[PDB]
Amino acid sequence: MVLSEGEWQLVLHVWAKVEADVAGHGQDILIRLFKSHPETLEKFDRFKHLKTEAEMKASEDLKKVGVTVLTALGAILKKKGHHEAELKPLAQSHATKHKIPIKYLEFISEAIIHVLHSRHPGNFGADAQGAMNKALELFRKDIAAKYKELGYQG
Ligand code: HEM
Repeated sequence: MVLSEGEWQLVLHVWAKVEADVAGHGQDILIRLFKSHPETLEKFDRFKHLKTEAEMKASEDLKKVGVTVLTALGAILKKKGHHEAELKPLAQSHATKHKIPIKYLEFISEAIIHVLHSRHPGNFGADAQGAMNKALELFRKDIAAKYKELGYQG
């Protein structure tokens, strides 16, 4: 697929607001994912044991990981579709080391869109959400094709 420049703009405009607080957004998103789809917490051997949301809010590890997840996503979105080189190492460790099915990437995409919608309603109207969804679908489709080359497709 291919986003228009206008769609990239809407995506990079709401992302410039996320970047004013990357650790807080990272926490919100991962907690939104784990509440919604608790099976995904099992993949994180680091803090599979956190039982409640208050425990999650207080885990410094969970917050570091969130910052690492968002910072890498943001670097991919800034490429505007030209992301081949940033995807490779990423598709390799998620497919061979962590074994993250494509479906979990769909779950975290839904968590990102939920948080942006709550935190940034003025910059995240319908067109901006549609553009973000497009940018994340593009990201999943390219990562899925890379999984397949790497022998995982999952
Ligand atoms: C927006 C999508 C995602 C991005 C850009 C992302 C990126 C990253 C990055 C950059 C790291 C650190 C280096 C590496 O291990 O590759 C990481 C580690 C990790 N990611 Fe992903 N990730 C994404 C989705 C997920 C999801 C959905 C899961 C699980 C349901 C997941 C599971 C993990 C795990 C288990 C680690 C290890 C964390 C730690 O213990 O160090 N990731 N991810």
